[PDB]
Parts: sequence; structure tokens; C-alpha cells
Amino acid sequence: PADLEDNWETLNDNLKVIEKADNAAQVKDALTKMRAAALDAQKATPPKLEDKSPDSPEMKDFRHGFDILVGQIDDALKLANEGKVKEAQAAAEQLKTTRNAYIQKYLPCFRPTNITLEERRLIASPWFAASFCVVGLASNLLALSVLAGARRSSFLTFLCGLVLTDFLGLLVTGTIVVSQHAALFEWHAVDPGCRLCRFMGVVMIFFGLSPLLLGAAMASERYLGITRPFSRPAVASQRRAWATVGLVWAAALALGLLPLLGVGRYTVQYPGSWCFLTLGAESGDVAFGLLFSMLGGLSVGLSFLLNTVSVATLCHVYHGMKKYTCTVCGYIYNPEDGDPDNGVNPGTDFKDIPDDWVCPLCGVGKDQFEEVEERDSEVEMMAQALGIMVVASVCWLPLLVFIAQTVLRNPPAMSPAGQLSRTTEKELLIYLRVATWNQILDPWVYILFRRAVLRRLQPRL
Ligand SMILES: CC(C)CCC[C@@H](C)[C@H]1CC[C@H]2[C@@H]3CC=C4C[C@@H](O)CC[C@]4(C)[C@H]3CC[C@]12C
Ligand SMILES: O=C(O)Cc1ccc(CCNS(=O)(=O)c2ccc(Cl)cc2)cc1
Ligand SMILES: [Zn+2]
Repeated sequence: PADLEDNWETLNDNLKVIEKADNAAQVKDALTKMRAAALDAQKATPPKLEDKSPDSPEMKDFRHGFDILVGQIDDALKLANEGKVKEAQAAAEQLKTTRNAYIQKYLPCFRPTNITLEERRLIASPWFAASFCVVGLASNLLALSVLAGARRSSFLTFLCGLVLTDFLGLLVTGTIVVSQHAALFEWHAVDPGCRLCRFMGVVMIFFGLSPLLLGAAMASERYLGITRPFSRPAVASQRRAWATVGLVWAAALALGLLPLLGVGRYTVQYPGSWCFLTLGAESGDVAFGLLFSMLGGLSVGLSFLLNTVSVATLCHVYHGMKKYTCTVCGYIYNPEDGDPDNGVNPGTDFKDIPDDWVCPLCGVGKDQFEEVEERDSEVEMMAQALGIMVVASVCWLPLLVFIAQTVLRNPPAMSPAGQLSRTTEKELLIYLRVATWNQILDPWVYILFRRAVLRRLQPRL
């Protein structure tokens, strides 16, 4: 037999034929192509009903729908065999409604749900979703506005990338989500099929992982720029940074593309306003769930590890005697310590060390040593990098942990039909709603964590 989705397409392809067709020959043939697909789809076992036996009332209630669809196809096929062109055109038109009730709800991306029509009505809020979305977009546009005045840094390139990623994220997902709330989570209304749902899943993983990986990219710019000599050859550094952003996006799209390649699955999630990786126990669902959570988690982890070391370096260096770093191995010459093993007792100013003194780490001369200059720009960026890091810690980590736990749950978290408890269905929505805040708060870390803001909003205290 053929996949329910393949038959679903056949039924649409032919429904579109009958619509534009002018004679009963084309109409009859398109309806003949329909009937076999409906008969084929009846032999199929939807994923939504994997745990049911064929004898099951849930299973025969499914097969009866195809009896009804075939019944209508035959009712229209009788009219096409009558030569009644306009009549057969109309009888096949009502099949659009019929296919939604008997095929569309069993399509792959549709997991089972015990959410009543009543629950959907009150949960449906397009105007609030729109409001939140607009707030998110405005914020991001505001960050880019501020960025436009400020900027050439490798840091700022990633910050721009992260603000731009957040904006498109809120705009593309927001639009889907608002439409769903406007359509009371009835997918067929917006787009019949699993295509929009699958697109939404890829978009979710893309805009999920991207702000996390770019957050980690920023933590690495700070780490290298602070630990290694503060040599900022912009244009090159900005190219290296935009290229990294592009790789970050490519890697984030490539992972969002895995459920399409059969590693994982995109299915509609409670309340029905969005799609995501399926939180199942299936080998793929586990591999993809952990891949996503491990990557986001490691991104936030690595961001913490690096940032603490960069702050540790900024605090040690931006305090005390005039430190000079080796521009070959980064060795920070601390007058405070000296090099007593090489006759430079503690308290020796760099200006007081002889030429016949070499770097105790790499061995290069005093000529290859640069003065460590205190820059408020380095402080401003370190603050924004920590701010971005804390935002991701607070918003993303709960969801990332939740995903990995759900996927690794001792008694399976998901039923064989693909159903989740309404507590886990709610937990995920709450955890996702939290993650949404990272895309709203990242532009504000840039807007607020600035030396000019500190200055203009100083006499408040
Ligand atoms: C130009 C370079 C950098 C590569 C980017 C190509 C992008 C835009 C393309 C290539 C393959 C595309 C995907 C192919 C298949 C599907 C399945 C469909 O149900 C929803 C959209 C979705 C998810 C597409 C989204 C966009 C996509 C990821
Ligand atoms: O309230 C609802 O109806 C449920 C719901 C809320 C918000 C969205 C999309 C939020 N967009 S986002 O902040 O860019 C984002 C967030 C997480 C990821 Cl993994 C990727 C992108 C979807 C569904
Ligand atoms: Zn050195």
C-alpha cells in the first residue's frame, strides 16, 4: 500500500483537475484516479492509530470515512458518466470538506489530542500573539536602529546577526502562530496538509539553535579577543565574523532539515498554534531531541565556561600595574609577579626589564610585547556578551533540559499513537513561551547594556 499523505496529494491534484476541467472525460478520469487513492488510503494505518487493532472501533471509524469519500466519488463519477459536467464539478467540490474530515486529520504531523473545541476557543488569541510578535519585532528594529548609529567589530557582527536572526524568527513564526490563533488552531483553514507544519518545524529549529550558536560565537569572540592580544583588524575580522554567522545558519538549517531526512519528526504541538520536533520515544525522536538539546545546552555551557574566563582575565588585567601581553603567545607580564626565575623580581615595571629578557612562555623578545590598554568598549561588549548569555541561560536551558528529559523518560513520555499528557503538553508550551523571551530580550541587552545608557540614566540614583 501507499502512505496516507501520498493518497491525500492524489485526491488534491485530481480535485484541482475537476475544478478547471471543461468536459466529462477529464472529470471522470480525475474521479477514477481519486477513488483508487481513497481505496488505497483505507488500507493504510495512520500513525495516530498505531496502537489500535484493525478490528478496533477507532480503526473501522477511520475506514468508514473512506467508504463515505468513495461513496461521494462514486456519486460524482455517476454524474460524470451521465455527462452532467456542471453537476459532477459540484459533487466533487464538496469532497474538499470530506477530505479534511477523513484524511487531513490523520496526516503524519497530526499527533492525538484531548483538547476540546471549548478549550481551543478560549486559548485562541490572535490579537495577543500579534501584540507579543509586534513587541518582539519593534525591539529588534530598535536594536538595529541603535546598531546603525554605533557601527566594524567582530562582536557587533554577531550581535547584528543575533538581532537579525531574532527579528526574522519572531516574524516568520509569529505570522504562522497568529494565523493559527485567528483560525482557532484549525490547520486546514490556513494550509491543508503537513507542509506548513513541516516548514514551521524547520523554521523553529533554525530560529531555535541560531540565537544559541550565535550567543556561543559571541562568547568565543570575547574569549579570543580578551585572552589573545587585543588586535582588532576590522573588515577582515568582520568578514571572518559574517562568514561564521553564515556557517552558524547553515548548520542550524542542516539540523532543522533532519526530520525531513527521517531523523526525527515535525508534528503539531499543543495548543495547535505551532509545530516542533516530536517528543517521542522513537529512535529518531530521541536522537533529534538530544541533538537539539545537547547543542543548545553545550552552546550555553561553552558560553558560561568562556565568559567566566574572559571576565576573570578582564578583572585581573583592567586592575593594578601596567600589564603587557606577549603578542606571540598572549603571556600577560604582570609586574606584580615579575619573572623571578629569570631575575625579574616581583614589582618590576615592564619599562625596567632589560632587552636580554624574553617571554617565559614562548621565548620572544621584549620588542614583541604590547601594552594592555583599558577600553570601556571591551567592558561594554563583555557586559552585552554576559547579558546575552544570562538571557539564553534563563529562557533556553529550561526547554532544552525539558526536551532531553521527555525524550529520555524511563516509562515512555509519549504513547504509541504519539499522544502526550496534558501536563507535558502544557509544560512544553510554557517552556517554549519562556524561550520566546530570549528573542525579545537579546535586542534589549544591546539597547540597555551600553555606556551611553549608564551616562544618560545616571542621576536617577
Ligand atoms: C542557499 C543555501 C544557503 C541553502 C538554503 C536553501 C533553503 C532556503 C531551502 C532548501 C531546502 C528547503 C526545504 C525543502 C523542503 C521543505 C518541506 C516543506 O514541507 C516545507 C519547507 C521545507 C522545510 C524547505 C525550506 C527551505 C529549504 C531549507
Ligand atoms: O503561544 C503559542 O501559541 C505557542 C507559541 C509561542 C511562540 C512561538 C514562536 C516563538 N518565536 S521565537 O521566539 O522566534 C522561537 C521560540 C522557540 C524556538 Cl525553538 C524557536 C523560535 C510558537 C508557538
Ligand atoms: Zn610569548
